[PDB]
Amino acid sequence: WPWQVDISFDIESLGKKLKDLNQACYLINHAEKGLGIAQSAEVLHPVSAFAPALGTQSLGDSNFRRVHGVKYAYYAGAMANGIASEELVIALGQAGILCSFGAAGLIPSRVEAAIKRIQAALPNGPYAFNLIHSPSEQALERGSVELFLKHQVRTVEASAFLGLTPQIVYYRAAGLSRDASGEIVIGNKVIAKISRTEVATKFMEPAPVKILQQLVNEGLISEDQMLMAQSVPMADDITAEADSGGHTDNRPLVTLLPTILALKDTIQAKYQYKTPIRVGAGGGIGTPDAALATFNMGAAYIVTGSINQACVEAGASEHTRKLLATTEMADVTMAPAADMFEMGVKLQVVKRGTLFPMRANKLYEIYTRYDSIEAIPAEERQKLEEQVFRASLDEIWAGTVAHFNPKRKMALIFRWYLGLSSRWSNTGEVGREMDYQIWAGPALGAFNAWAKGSYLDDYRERNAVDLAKHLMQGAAYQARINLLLSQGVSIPVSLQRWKPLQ
Amino acid sequence: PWPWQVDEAAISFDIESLGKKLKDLNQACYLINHAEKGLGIAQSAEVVLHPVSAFAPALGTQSLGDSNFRRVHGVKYAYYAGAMANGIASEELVIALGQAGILCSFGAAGLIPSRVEAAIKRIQAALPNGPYAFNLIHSPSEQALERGSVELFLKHQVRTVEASAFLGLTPQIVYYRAAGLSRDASGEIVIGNKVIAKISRTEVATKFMEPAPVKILQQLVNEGLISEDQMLMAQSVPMADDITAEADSGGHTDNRPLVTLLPTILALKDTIQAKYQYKTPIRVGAGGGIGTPDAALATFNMGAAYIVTGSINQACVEAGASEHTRKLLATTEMADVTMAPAADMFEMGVKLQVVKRGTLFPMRANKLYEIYTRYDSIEAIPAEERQKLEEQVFRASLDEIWAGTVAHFNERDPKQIERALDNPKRKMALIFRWYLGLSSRWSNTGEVGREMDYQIWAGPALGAFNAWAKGSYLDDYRERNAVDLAKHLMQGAAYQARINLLLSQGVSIPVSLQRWKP
Ligand SMILES: Cc1cc2nc3c(=O)[nH]c(=O)nc-3n(C[C@H](O)[C@H](O)[C@H](O)COP(=O)(O)O)c2cc1C
Ligand SMILES: Cc1cc2nc3c(=O)[nH]c(=O)nc-3n(C[C@H](O)[C@H](O)[C@H](O)COP(=O)(O)O)c2cc1C
Ligand SMILES: [Ca+2]
Ligand SMILES: [Ca+2]
Repeated sequence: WPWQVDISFDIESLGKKLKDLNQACYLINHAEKGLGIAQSAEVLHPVSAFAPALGTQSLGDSNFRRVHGVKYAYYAGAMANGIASEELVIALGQAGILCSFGAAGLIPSRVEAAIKRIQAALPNGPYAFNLIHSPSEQALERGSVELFLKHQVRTVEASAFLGLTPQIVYYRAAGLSRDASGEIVIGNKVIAKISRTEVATKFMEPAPVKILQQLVNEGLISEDQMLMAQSVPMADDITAEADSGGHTDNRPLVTLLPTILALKDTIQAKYQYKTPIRVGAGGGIGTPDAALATFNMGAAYIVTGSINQACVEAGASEHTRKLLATTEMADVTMAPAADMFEMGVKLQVVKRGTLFPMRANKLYEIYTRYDSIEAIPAEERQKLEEQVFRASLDEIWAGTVAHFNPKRKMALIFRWYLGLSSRWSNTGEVGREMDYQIWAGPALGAFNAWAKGSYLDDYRERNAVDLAKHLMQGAAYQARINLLLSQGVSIPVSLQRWKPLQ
Repeated sequence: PWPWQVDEAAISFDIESLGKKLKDLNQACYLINHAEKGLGIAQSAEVVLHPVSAFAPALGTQSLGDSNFRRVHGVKYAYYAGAMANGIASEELVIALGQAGILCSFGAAGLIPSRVEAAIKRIQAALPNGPYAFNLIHSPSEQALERGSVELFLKHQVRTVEASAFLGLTPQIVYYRAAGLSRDASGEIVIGNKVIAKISRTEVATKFMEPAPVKILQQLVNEGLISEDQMLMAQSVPMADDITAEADSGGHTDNRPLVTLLPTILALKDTIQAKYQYKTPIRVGAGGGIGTPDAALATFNMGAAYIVTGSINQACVEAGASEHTRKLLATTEMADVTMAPAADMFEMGVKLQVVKRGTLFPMRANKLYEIYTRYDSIEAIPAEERQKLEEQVFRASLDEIWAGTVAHFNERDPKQIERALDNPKRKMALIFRWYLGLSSRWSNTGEVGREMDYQIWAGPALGAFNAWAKGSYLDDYRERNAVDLAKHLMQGAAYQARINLLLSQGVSIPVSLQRWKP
C-alpha cells in the first residue's frame, strides 16, 4: 500500500474507528503499541492494511434498492392476519425499509383500509402487500388482485404459490407499459417467495401465451401487455425461503439459496432479460452473523420474519411478544396447519409456554384415525371438549353452522381451534394463553441469544427498525472485520463482532 | 479512495478478458468506469491515464480459514473430508486427498478391527508424513470396542482422530489425548495426538474445549497408562484442537441450521478460550450443507477455521460406494433427500438423512416405524399389510427374518434375543432392524437386485452441488474426483470473496462472472 501516516493504539478507540463505516481505515503495527489505526494517510509510518468506507449500502444488490426505493437490501416478510401490521409497515417504511403487509387471512374490507392507511403515510413507498395463493378459493385471489390494481399497489410479495395462476399473471401483466423509447416498463413489481426450484422456475420465466390470451379476451389486459409479458420474468425478485417460522419445508439456507442462484444464472443466460432477475433469501436470519452469511452467498437481499413478530409494532399480543423474548432455538417445533390440515401439512411454531402444538397434533391424530366425531371414543372426546374446545363438539359445530360427509364435518370443527388459536395470540384473548398458536423459527432463538444482556432483553424495547439496523450495520461491520482479517490483521476478539450495546 | 492511476492499453473492456483477469487470484485488480467503454480492468497501476475506481488485492485460498489449522494438520487447505461409515471414506479416498495435501478422515465406523488395522497400514505406507485422520466413533453400548480402536491407533502412531457421536468424554478418548502429550526441549507442551471433535450440541462442545478432567486423568495414571507429567500437561490443553460444528447433514443429524449453530459454537469457543488462555487457541470449523463455493465462502466468513464436506464425497470415484450408488448420487436434487428411521436407535425415534430418489429405502423404513409404533406385535399387523412387507421389503416371511436374527444375535450378542420377548414390540423392532441394518450394506457393496432398498446417506448439500455442477464435466459421475471438488470449493470461495469485494464497491460485474463455475 502506498500510504503513510502521522493515531493510534488505544483499544477503545480502535473499536470506534473500526465501527465508523463512513471512513476508511489505515492500519499500522509497529512495536509498540503493536496494532495502530488511522483515518487519514498521504500518498512516515507506512500502512500495512486498509479497509475502505463501505457501509450498509454496500450489502446486497444496488438494483434492489433502486427498484424498491429503499435504503437497505432487506425486507420484513409478511406475517399473516395483520401481524405485519399497518404500524409495522409504516414504521419500517418511514425508515426507508421495505415491509410486506400481512394480508393473508384478513377480509377484503380490512385489506382496503390497510391500503388506504399505508398509502396515506407512504405516498411514494416503500411497502409491499402479501398475495397468498389460495388454491381452494380462486375468487379470493382475484379479489385481492383487483384491489391492488384499483389502488395502484405496485409491489406484491407472492407466497404459497405452486406455480402461476391467472390472477398473479394478471397483476403482473396489467402493470406493463411502453416508455417513449419503446422499452418495457414494469410497473407492477412481484417478489415471489419460494422453496422449490420447480416454482422458482415458473416465476423466473415469462408468462405463458395461453393465459395471457385469455386475459386479453376477458378484457383485462391489452394486446401489447400480452406481448410485453412474454419478454419479462414473472417476478423481479425471488425470495428463497429456507427453514422459517410458519409454513415451511425446513430447507437449509446454505443449500437452498445456492441452488436458486444456480437456477438464476441458468435462466438469466437463456433469456438475457435487460434487467437481471434477483434472488434474495430468508429463513434463519436473526443475527448479524446470519445476515452477512446470506449476503456472502450472493443474496441480493435478506428477509426477516420471526424477529419482527417480537417487536412492539407487530400485531401480536403483549403476552405473545413477551413470551417471544424468552423463546430459545429448542423452543420451536413442527405442528399441523389450519390450512391443509387435512393433507398433513405442518408449520413451525412455539412450543414453550403454550400447549398449542400438542393439541394440534392431537387433533390431527384423531382426525386421521376416526371416521366421524361419533366414532371418537366418548373418552378422549370428552378430554378434547374439556382441554381444547371448552365446549362440546356439537356446540362448536353449531357455532360453525351459524357461520353460514362426517370427515368434512370433523375437519370443520377442528379448524375452529386451528384457526382461532392464531387469532387468540394476535389479539391476546385472555384465558386462552395455553392455546396460543405462535409462528416462529430458530431465527428467533438466535436473535434472543445474540441480544442477551442488552437493552433488547426487554420486549418493550424491541423496534423493527432498530433490529433491521443491527442486522444491516452488524453485517457491514463484520464484513469490514473479515476484510482486515483476510489481510492478516490481528483484530482483537472482542472487536470481531457487532453486539447490541446501544 | 484509491491512490493509483492507470494507462490505457493496460486496460481491457473485453468480457472474455475481464473473466480471465478476475479469476487470476494471484494478481490484483484495478477497475475503472470509463465513459466508454464502461467497465475496464487492469493488472498494474501507477500511483499518481485514468484513475482507479475499485480495487481487489491478490488474495487466494490461503486467506480462507485459520492458518494454524493448516500448520497443525500439515495441509494445504483449511478443509477436511469427513468420515463416512463402513469404509465409504475409503483408503483410496484418504490416499487421494492426502496426496494432494488435503485432510480426510477414514471411515472406521462399523468395520472390524483387522480391517481397520489393514487400513492404517496402507494409509501410512502411502502417507508416511500425513495428512490423514481416523474416525473414532463413540459406541455407548460397547466400551471395549472403543478401547480397542484407541489401542490400535496408539500402537500404530495414528496422530489424528476425528471423534464423533460423543455425548461427553470417555476414558478412551481421554487416554488417546493424554498419551500423546510430551515436552519439547524448552519444556513446552507438545500435542502429539490431535483430536477433532465433531459435535452439534454446546454441552458436548464444552467438554472437548476444556481440559481433560482430573478424575479421569488420575485414573489413567493409576492404571499405568499415562505418566504423571502427561496428566499435568493434560490440564493445560484442550481435549480437542478443533471442534467441528456439524449442522444439518447426511446421515445422523439433528438438522441444526448452520447459520445459527456455527455462531453459537464460535461464541462458546471465545468464552472458553478467554478463560483458559491456551497457548494455541482452540478452533472451531464447520460442516453440514457445504456443497458449493457460495456456502464455503459464507462459512469461512462466519468465522470457521475450516470447512467440512461429506455428502459430496460419497459421489466421487474414490468413495467406497457402489457404482450404482455413485451414479445415482449424481441425479440427487436438493429436495431428493429425507429423514428415515435409524437402525441404531430405531426404537427411540432417532432418524437420519438419506436419498429418496431412485431408492425406496426411506419410504419403506418409514413404513416400518409406522407399523412398529402402531401395532402391538407382528401378529397384530393387518394380514395384508404384513403381506406387503414380506413381499416388497423383507422378501421373506417375518418369521424367517426372526429365525435369522435369533441365530445371528445368539452368536454375537444373546442379550438382545433374551430381552426381546416376552415383549412383542422388541421382537418386531429386531425384525425391522434387519432391513435397516442390511440396507446400508446393500448400497455400499452394490447388492444386485436390492437397488430399491439401498440406504444412502446424504443431505441437501449434494443437491446444491449437483445444481452448481449442472452442465459441466461433473455431470458425469465417472469424472468426480474428491480432490477436484475440494479445490473447486476452495478456489471458488476465494473467487467469490473477490467478487463480493468488488460488488460491495459498486462495480457492475456481469452476472455470468459473479459465481465460480466448473
Ligand atoms: C408469525 C409469522 C407469520 C407469517 N405470515 C406469513 C404470511 O402470511 N405470508 C407469507 O408469505 N409469509 C409469512 N411468514 C414468513 C415470513 O414472511 C418470512 O418469510 C419468514 O418468517 C422468514 O424466516 P424466519 O422466520 O426464519 O425469519 C410469516 C412468518 C412469521 C414468523
Ligand atoms: C454416507 C455418509 C457416511 C458418513 N459416515 C460418518 C461416520 O461414520 N462418522 C462420522 O462422524 N460422520 C459421518 N458422516 C458425516 C460426514 O463426515 C460429514 O460430517 C457430513 O456429511 C457433512 O455434512 P454434509 O453431508 O451436508 O456434507 C457421514 C456422511 C455421509 C454422507
Ligand atoms: Ca414461512
Ligand atoms: Ca452426519
